[PDB]
Amino acid sequence: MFIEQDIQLGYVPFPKSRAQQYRDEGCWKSQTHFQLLASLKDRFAQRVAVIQDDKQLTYQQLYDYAIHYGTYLKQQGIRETDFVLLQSPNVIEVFIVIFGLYAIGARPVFCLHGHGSYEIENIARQSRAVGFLKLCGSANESTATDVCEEFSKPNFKLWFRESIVSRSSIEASLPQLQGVAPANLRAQSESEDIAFLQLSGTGLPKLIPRTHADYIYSIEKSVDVAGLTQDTKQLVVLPVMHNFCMSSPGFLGVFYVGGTVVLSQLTHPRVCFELIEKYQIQQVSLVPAIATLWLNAESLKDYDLSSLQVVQVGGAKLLPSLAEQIIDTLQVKLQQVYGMAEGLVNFTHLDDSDQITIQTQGKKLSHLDEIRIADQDGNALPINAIGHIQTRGPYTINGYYNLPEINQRAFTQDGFYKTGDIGYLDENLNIVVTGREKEQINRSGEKITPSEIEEFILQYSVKDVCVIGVSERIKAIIIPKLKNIRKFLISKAHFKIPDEIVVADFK
Ligand SMILES: Nc1ncnc2c1ncn2[C@@H]1O[C@H](COS(=O)(=O)NC(=O)c2ccccc2O)[C@@H](O)[C@H]1O
Repeated sequence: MFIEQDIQLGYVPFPKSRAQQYRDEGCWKSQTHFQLLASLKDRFAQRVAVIQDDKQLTYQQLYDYAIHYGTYLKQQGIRETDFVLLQSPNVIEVFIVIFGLYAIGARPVFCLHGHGSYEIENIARQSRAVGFLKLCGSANESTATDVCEEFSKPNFKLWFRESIVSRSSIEASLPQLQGVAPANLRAQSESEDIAFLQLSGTGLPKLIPRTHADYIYSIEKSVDVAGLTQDTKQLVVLPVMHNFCMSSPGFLGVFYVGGTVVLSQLTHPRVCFELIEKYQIQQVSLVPAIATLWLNAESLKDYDLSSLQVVQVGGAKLLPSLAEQIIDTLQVKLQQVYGMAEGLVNFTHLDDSDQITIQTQGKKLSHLDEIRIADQDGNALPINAIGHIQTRGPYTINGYYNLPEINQRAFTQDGFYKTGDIGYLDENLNIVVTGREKEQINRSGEKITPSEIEEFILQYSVKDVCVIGVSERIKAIIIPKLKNIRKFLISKAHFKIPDEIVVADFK
């Protein structure tokens, strides 16, 4: 509907032919995030959707509160297609604010709890957001206005600044709803319109526009490969604003099948063990550093963790020995997940042998996912060859939002997203992530982002550049189309200019 305006505002859409294929093969469906919630309330009304301390929401209550909060937002002047920044810890009112935004067609911009005002400020400008919503776990935290008082330049267009303090009951956390009669809220957005912006995972974060249809599709596929059912009890320890926690399979997957999410503000081992034993949790998603915390907690022996069935681990390199240790100590099926907020997610399978779950990051979600392992010159590589992992598919973005200069470098000519990861596809077509394309260079004690230097060098006539380190020292491989490179760089951080520099191939 609004795709005309969005394209003019920075959105890069799916190419018309690919979009039609994802329609006809039954990937993209016709439900927005909020219409999906309305149908979950239709099917699972009185089931508990979310639990946090002494607070809980059934699917019915979540729908009502969301409707009530959307009506509030509308009354305060928030409108459809507006971007609203959302920053929140792992608190239960976050689910009311997310679907409240979806109820009026507003678009969340999911900000990790922890991003300072320096990040919020750039995120707010790049997205042209009109609102900042900051959920706080306590009253001693910085409010939305507090963060905005730290901007380096005023942001007049960000006029909605509101903080929710999570309290001992939902009703007390949301007093602004008292003077509001719930509406009959009609959003005009279609499932192929932009639902939200995510942030990528170095420097200033880039905005990732995801549509309803493409995100709900990835969630449905993750629901299948994680094997979620309406009896699934999932512990949420990762930050709720993170793509992994949201959808892989995340809390939305649990909502999708009518299960129960159990929300912990804390990752501390004892707290999580207590919750697992108390609620008989069957699944949890972790990153390797949380798994290490857990496998080395002396509290381990002290709790009944027998209900545990499946542990997702993703987000960073998982050493096979630590994957092995997770299976043994916790006595679960390990499910490795190699995903990115930009799109593609890969899962190992529940019927995969332990060895597969120990050695690989599994298989793409969709049969329409395309994974290219590219050599240094862009050419596709065969099975068991390490190279640059690039991808394109029915839920993978085609451009970062309102970032045309970065987009020209982050996607191939034919539209493959360049993950920055290296690895290979093995005999079973399981992907194995071995490392990063450009690790940061450690020159005389300082850390430098190679892509940060390539970008400036691309503005020289530069046709291709790859910056790497030898000896600790910074070298710039150039493809045509030293003193002058550095001179030009000083023209625009001294400790980053190359120490040596022009070949034809190997980028
Ligand atoms: N199993 C893994 N083994 C090694 N490395 C991994 C990795 N999983 C991510 N990475 C690295 O993390 C980048 C993405 O970062 S992310 O936007 O935060 N999204 C996530 O981590 C994420 C994780 C699970 C599901 C959805 C997600 O979105 C990737 O490019 C790669 O470099």
